[PDB]
Amino acid sequence: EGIDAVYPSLVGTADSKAEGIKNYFKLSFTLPEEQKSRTVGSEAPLKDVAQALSSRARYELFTEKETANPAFNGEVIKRYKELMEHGEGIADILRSRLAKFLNTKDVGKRFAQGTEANRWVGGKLLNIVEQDGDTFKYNEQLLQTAVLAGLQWRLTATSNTAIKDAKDVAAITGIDQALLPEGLVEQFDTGMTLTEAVSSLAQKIESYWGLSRNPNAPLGYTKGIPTAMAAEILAAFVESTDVVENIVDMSEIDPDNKKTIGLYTITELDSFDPINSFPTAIEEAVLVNPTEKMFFGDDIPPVANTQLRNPAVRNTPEQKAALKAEQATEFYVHTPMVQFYETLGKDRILELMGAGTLNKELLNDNHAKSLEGKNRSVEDSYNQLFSVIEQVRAQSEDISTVPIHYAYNMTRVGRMQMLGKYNPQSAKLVREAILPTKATLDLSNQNNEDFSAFQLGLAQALDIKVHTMTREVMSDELTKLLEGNLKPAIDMMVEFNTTGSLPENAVDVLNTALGDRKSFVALMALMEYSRYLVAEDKSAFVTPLYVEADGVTNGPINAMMLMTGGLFTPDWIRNIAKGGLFIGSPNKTMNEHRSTADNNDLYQASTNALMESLGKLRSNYASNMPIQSQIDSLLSLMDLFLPDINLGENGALELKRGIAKNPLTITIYGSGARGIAGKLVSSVTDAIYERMSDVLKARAKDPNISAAMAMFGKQAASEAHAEELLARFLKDMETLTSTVPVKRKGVLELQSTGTGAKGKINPKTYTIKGEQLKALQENMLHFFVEPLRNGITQTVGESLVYSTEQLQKATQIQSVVLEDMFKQRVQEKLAEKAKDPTWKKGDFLTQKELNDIQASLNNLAPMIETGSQTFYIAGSENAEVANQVLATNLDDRMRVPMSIYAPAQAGVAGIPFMTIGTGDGMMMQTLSTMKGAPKNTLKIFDGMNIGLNDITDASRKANEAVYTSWQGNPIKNVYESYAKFMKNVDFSKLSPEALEAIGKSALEYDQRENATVDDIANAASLIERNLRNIALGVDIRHKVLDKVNLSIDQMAAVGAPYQNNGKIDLSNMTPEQQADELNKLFREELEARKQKVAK
DNA sequence: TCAAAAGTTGCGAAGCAAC
Repeated sequence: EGIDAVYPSLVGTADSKAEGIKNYFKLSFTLPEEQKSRTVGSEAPLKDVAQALSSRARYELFTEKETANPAFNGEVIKRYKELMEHGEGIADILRSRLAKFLNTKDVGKRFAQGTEANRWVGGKLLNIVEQDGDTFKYNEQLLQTAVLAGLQWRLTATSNTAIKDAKDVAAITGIDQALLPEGLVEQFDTGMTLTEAVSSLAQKIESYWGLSRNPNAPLGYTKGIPTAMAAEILAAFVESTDVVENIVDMSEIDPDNKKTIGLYTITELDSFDPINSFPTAIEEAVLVNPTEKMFFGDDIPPVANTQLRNPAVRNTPEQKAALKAEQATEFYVHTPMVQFYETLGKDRILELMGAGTLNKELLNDNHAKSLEGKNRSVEDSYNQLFSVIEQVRAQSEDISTVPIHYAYNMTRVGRMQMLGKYNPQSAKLVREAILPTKATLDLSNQNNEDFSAFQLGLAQALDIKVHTMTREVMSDELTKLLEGNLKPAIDMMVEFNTTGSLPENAVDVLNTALGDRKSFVALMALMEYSRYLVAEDKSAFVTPLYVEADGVTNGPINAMMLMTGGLFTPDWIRNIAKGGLFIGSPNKTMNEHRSTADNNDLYQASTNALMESLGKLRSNYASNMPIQSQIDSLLSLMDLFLPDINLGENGALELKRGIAKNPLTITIYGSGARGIAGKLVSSVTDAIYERMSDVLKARAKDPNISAAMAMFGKQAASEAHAEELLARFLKDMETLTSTVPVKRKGVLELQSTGTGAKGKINPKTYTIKGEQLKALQENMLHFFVEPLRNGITQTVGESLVYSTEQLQKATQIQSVVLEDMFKQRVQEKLAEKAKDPTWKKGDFLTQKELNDIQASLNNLAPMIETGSQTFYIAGSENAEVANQVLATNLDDRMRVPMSIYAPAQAGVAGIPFMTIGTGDGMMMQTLSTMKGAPKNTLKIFDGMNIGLNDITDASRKANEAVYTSWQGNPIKNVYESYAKFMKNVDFSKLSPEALEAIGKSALEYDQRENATVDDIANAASLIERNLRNIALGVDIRHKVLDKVNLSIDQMAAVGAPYQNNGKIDLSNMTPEQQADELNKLFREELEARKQKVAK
């Protein structure tokens, strides 16, 4: 009588083994102990809620609160009266759609005679209907509560959607990642797919119903009934033009595939709509514990219990203390920046910091697609920021004294991420209007220690490398700028402060003054400096300007220290000092290192190594004229359209550090050679398309110009020079796209593809795609990426790349077994339910049964524990296991497959998990919970913003967190889990397909052709012993380094290093002598451990 | 390379065939 008394008129009995029609709504949901929604028990939820939104007094009575939100004023109330009236029209559409369903093919007649039409995939919505004479009808309470959830979804769905990159789009369309056409990635980010639109809508409907799931009920009904309602509601929104549905077929570009995907977009509201100032009135009136809201003053967000997108993993007690600390920080609004934005306007913001207005006639088709993509990001963040200001402004008269709190969560890689899409952590436009930092400096004298802190904030914002020069040098360079190029822009800003108006040529003045330093933080620097000039009391200046303590190549430096074994080498000592680890130099900062000792970083060192490898490759084929010409053509082509590569008149090749930035970062994350080659070619093609646009522009100005001058005029001294460069571009393009190199027996041969690029170029429709793109990627892969990888390996060392190889092999093998066992166990269960008279194929399993299968995998160690973090590499949500439809709508459309939480193959994802989680992920967690942790800071990944009053103390603490995180042992954590897996595994019970996959990671090509199960088992145990040796070597290295004096300056902005107070002096020694001293301590530690085992 | 997942529709009432 718990749920059978609330809904007594629903069709069918509530017995799982009855004879007639059974009601699976009452067999799957139970009333909660304490109420969660205020719509349970009402008769007309659409009228009860609409009554509560008609006044301020009624809203407080319904919600049982002393005072409502101050933003709930008269204008918002009127806008909410039209929304409810619009919601009554959506309900009428749903009621009429059902009656049509029951009238076709006599579905209603058959269902009344005993046919179980409520168990079909397309008829699961018959479990919430009631009899009415000779026909059926909806249940008013359940239907109207679903419409209320639909109206709230229509207002906030867009701002909560996720971000899909090129990798995600490839998985949807099925095309290869490296050959994704132009504009396809950004097209899929405008709208939402069917799976993500229905799933997000279904979650809202279930929450508003306020019931609990039954653990012993099938997953096809506890998840299908809410989903069948979501598809019907979305169909009604399309009919009402509130949602636009678009169908895109992939056969127009790739004839091979036949996929046809549909995209949905929500019609947006006006930027001046009063409803944007308080868009969550419905949610807070229905849910006892709302989720979508904004927190002011003493409202502190709650702490989450499970990892983001990972319900099986719980946040450790140490990780929960970090979330609590970061959610207590108060954010404030900077009024002068907000007034500058609205006076400038949205159109002028796009012109300045975006692409401005676009003339599609005078642009290339591929160029114009990219330009439109960059305009959307700036416009979306502008609209989001100013909708927040409207809500903040109603709280009090002074907008700058209203505290703001934000909610965080733990990502699956161990990072702390803000919730939302456009927040201070993610959007750079919003970063300069909402700050947690503040200061009160004394700037009456220019020689004060407070003025030097003020200059450091301005210099860094204006793109000056403040961590490579001393304080006196930085001050000199800033003064040259403030009285040179930047003077006209500062003068305009001074007049704006006193008057409040801007000139008509504001964009021209800022573009001319800033130039290549243009950014959002560069505008704040001009605003703060011009505010200081006009101030009358300079001894108490209050500013929110900040200084960021960025990490110098945080990625590669972390990996080189956490995953290197064996003895010390003089090259490791030299290269590790470029990241900020100094041995034998007390109180040494990075400003002193770069100024006197070495002015190169890891990016510059790798480029120097690449040049050495390139010369070796060139001389290797000194007698191969066809090969030599192919290498020359590739380098000539990249010279024209890339600023980092230049060709001398004598053939000398000079490279800059720009080309080694992206490849070095992604090589650490385990990216293959094919990924780097695809990215490098993409940069070259983008520059080519931009050049074709200039041809169109020059032709319009003068239609009698020559082709060579219209394209290379800006880079040619005379007409003859332009003609020469045009010939090079034509010849190089046809050479690379005709013949490609193929590697076999270890040497390279030239093979003709027969698809050379010939014809006349059209500037409007010029495009490189298909077999022409693949030829370009083959030349770059075998002539530029292979030498590049050799150079990177030399700088980071061969010992580091050996640790990453074993790490990837162990995780891939373990994940393969976990996935195969999971599938093998759900098939045995489904074969037992086949003998159940009351079970129908399609209900799948229950939640209790799914937990039992997962709980049987605990002896294979699916999770890696470091003592303060937990990682689950193999977890995913795939629809392959279920392999059936969950629910459709009444029109036999919008079919949604069933997805469950099941393990999947890892691949190369093992390397990023350990490098990021135990690296900057662990360091930031330490920083928040350590003793005397800094306050009022914004902690971006591998960075931190600090107020001007405590730059010195907070920087020292930041270096101490880095030192603490450098004592971790990621290889030891993997070894402990892999040792337990090899103790309880049984290789003889694996499927033949799984055995082949294991052999691809544990055996060589010539040995895995006809391997047995004993060969695979034996080869897998050798990896276990390889991981044991690496972990022992890393452990000894950290103990030896703790005995000597060190200085840590990884965050190099300010110049405050941390000391490890060792008691062994390694000063006045060369790097060769220091390596000998450390190797002596390595052997003393090793011998002591071995004697302990013997004794 | 890490931070989620991925086609649509007739016929008949599940799952293959057509595009």
